[PDB]
Amino acid sequence: GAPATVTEQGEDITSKKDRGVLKIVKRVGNGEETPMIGDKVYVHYKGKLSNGKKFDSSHDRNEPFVFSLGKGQVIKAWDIGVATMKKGEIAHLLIKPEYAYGSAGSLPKIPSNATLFFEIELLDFKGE
Ligand SMILES: C=C[C@H]1CN(Cc2ccccn2)C(=O)[C@@H]2CCC[C@H]1N2[S@](=N)(=O)c1cc(Cl)cc(Cl)c1
Repeated sequence: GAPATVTEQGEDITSKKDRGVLKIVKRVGNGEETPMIGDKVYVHYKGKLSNGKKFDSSHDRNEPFVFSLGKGQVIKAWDIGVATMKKGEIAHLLIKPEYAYGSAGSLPKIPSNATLFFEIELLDFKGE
């Protein structure tokens, strides 16, 4: 399925090239510009654990998730990954725990040492 495919066919987007965050572009977005640090980013997403459970979805809430890029309001992989996306892009990310919730996990949804899968759509980015 999609998690296996990004695991086996994704590209390393980390600065360290430690394969901690792999990406596949599913739908090419608009032009060349990606958001900058401090932008208010609006995304839709779905997240799955390695046991197949969908642990979250903005679609299911009928509202986008909004955060300020690059300010550590989200897991490291999101700040890294969303920063690579164009407006309108849909991407898959496969994230090792060192770029997500590590040995702690995040109670109750995320276990310790969890590799995470996301599908993310960048809706809009604005501001700083
Ligand atoms: C809508 C909540 C976000 C939570 N965070 C930041 C955060 C804030 C507080 C505690 C744990 N993580 C995040 O960094 C990431 C990435 C952006 C979407 C989503 N999460 S998430 N991984 O989907 C998620 C989803 C759910 Cl239902 C619970 C948790 Cl603990 C984490």
